[PDB]
Amino acid sequence: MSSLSRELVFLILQFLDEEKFKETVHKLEQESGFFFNMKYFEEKVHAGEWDEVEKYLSGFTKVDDNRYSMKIFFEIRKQKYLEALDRHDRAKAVDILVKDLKVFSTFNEEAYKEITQLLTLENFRENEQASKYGDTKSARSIMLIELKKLIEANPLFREKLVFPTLKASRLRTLINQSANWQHQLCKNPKTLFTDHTCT
Amino acid sequence: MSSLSRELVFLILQFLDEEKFKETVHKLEQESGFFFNMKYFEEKVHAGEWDEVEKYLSGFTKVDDNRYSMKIFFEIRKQKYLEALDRHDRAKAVDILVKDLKVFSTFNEEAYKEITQLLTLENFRENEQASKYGDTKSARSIMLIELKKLIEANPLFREKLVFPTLKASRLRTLINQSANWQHQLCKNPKTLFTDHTCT
Amino acid sequence: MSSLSRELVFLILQFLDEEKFKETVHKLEQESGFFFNMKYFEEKVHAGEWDEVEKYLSGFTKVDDNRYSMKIFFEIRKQKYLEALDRHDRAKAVDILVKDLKVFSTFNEEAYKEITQLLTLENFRENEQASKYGDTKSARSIMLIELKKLIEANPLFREKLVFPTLKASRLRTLINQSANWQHQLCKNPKTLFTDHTCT
Amino acid sequence: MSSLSRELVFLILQFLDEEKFKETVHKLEQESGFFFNMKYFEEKVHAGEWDEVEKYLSGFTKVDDNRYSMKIFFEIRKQKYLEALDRHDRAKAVDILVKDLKVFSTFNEEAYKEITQLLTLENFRENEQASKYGDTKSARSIMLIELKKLIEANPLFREKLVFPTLKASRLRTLINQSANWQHQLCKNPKTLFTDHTCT
Ligand SMILES: [Zn+2]
Ligand SMILES: [Zn+2]
Ligand SMILES: [Zn+2]
Ligand SMILES: [Zn+2]
Repeated sequence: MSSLSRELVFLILQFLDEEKFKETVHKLEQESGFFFNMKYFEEKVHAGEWDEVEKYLSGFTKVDDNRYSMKIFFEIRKQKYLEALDRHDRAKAVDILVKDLKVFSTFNEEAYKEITQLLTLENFRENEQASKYGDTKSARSIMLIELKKLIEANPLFREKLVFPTLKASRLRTLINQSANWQHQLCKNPKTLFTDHTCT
Repeated sequence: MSSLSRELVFLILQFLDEEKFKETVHKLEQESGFFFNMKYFEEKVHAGEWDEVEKYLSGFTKVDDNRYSMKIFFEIRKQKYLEALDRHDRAKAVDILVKDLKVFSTFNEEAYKEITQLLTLENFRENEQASKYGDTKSARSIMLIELKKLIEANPLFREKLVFPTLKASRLRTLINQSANWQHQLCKNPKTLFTDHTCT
Repeated sequence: MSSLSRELVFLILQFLDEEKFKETVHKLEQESGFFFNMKYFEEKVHAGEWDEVEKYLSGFTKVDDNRYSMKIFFEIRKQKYLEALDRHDRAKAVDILVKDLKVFSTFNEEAYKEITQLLTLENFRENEQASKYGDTKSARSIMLIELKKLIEANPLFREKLVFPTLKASRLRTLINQSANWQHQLCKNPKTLFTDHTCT
Repeated sequence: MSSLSRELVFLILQFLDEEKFKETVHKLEQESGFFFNMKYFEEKVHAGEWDEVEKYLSGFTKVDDNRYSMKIFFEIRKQKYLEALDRHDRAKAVDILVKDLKVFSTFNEEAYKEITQLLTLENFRENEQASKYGDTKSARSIMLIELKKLIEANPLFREKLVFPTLKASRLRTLINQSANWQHQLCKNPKTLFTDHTCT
């Protein structure tokens, strides 16, 4: 992709936001990977929308890309696990443990064991290391603080956290400039689909 | 929204497709509601991606908007129900029946009863009216044929089924026209974010 | 089985009751089929122990033995079904409907349909015929009244509802009589396993 | 209970067996606790009827009565757990782990952890200590061999493993002796419920 084409994506991101095509905005952010929307990410973490959180992240990094990315996915999936335990859904917890968390076992065998053993407690706060889990809301906020620091320090997000400053409706402005150009060819002085003409 | 702004969405739809931002394309189709992609819809129906099918439809119509829309959602949810029965998941079938299909009971009480009673059969092909359900693949294709006819006849889709014919990369062309205009102001004759200048 | 052997079972039923071998009592009642314990049956119905209720009944009658027996099992399984609905366990309800209640469909097609359709209600008291279901406790008591009348009128229970009047510990008394007989052979005048002897 | 009354139970156990009241036999064995039927226990272990196995055992010992009893229940519940894993029912396995196996954690913390961690394997034979689990049939037979040795060495089963040798139908014989005694009072020389008389 050209630098031109990349900039055009940013102009479109701005346009879509101004037109309040909100889901389209975040899909384009994700598929192009040119811009990671922190506020959007924070929103989804607070709402516990873990599926969308990972889907969004997937446009920017894989779990094993580097150590920051690994800890990011580990923290998210671990919170997902603990929340399952908290609602007494041990069936879901084990599912999460095997499908989402097992990839981390290689990197730290004994931590995975420690986390596995939480399954068998009446309340996993009986483990002193997990006695710090307060409620869902507070534990998400605490974790989010850590997630932000990991993302901001993650080299794969290096130039993707600040939106280019531009004047409002920059795309619309360029379009109007093209219309003026189309007219600056016409003697004797419609649509965007085909050029404007005069006799 | 202006006719200008609407046309700009179409230019963006073309650009996104050319850049192979496929999910963004269909999200913009859905959120703007300006264009319904039949081929995309066919693909998702054949794949049995019922959640995405309804989500996509939701940008164009509600279940109770008119009779065509009602039959469209009824046919989709009924196929979803029958497929649940076919894999012997009666728990899921009842869920579908109560959550997705019950809204249709008012409009036809006895058909809903008929469909409900399929739950109790060893094989719902024991009902002669449903003896026509062959396998999943063939039943999806048959239904799709009907879905297309309902959509094409649905007044809410009237001008949304044919993409405007335009030359490739129309957005990119307008952008280049703006660049030429920015230069047609410069004595003595960079970026898209701010205007190009010469001394 | 002889009339002797049958009477011996009754003597054993009395002994087991006196020794408070309560589960053994009801197992012997069931396996021999000589006596149906109404009070025990009432207890299990009030407690909603449907599995044991049917197991106990199974020693005395099959579901299709006659019309009384059929209505007895129908009423029990229908209550089991309604209770599942009441606790919002539609998965269990459908299971009951297909496994336990379907055998009754042949005998009354439209009643089974009526009962099936209760699945789809938010509250099955929306059906006027089932608007009479109050709470679990009261509905069990009402049904029990009907179950008793069906059992008492059921020809297969004809001579099995009243325990033979006998003096307490009749078995123990006969045993002591045998011991006296064993001694009424001994010059010159231990265990039950072998005869008592004197030199 | 007298030694008389205890012997009478054995006479009844014999009678019930001779009359093929099989479930009553094992219920009386269990409730009286006077005799533990090894062959019956073997049968139920081979059939994997774990609920009935524990119910039967419950008449003779509690899990924490002594070390033999503890190992007996541990081995049974562990096999139940492994079988759940084998059929890929991790939901059931966790249930067993928390409800049935947790009581053993106090006595051996690290073995319980080891067993817990089997949940997360694709195949729990990946653990070298559990690489010995062959198939269900063979693992039940192996375990049964150990269960027998534990039961035979368990002081609570000391005099409960061998049935008293007696002649067939000993109860029936004593009954006939009582009938003869009832007649050895009659000038001038029916039922078991009341004494036999002549004018
Ligand atoms: Zn012009
Ligand atoms: Zn210039
Ligand atoms: Zn004597
Ligand atoms: Zn006599």
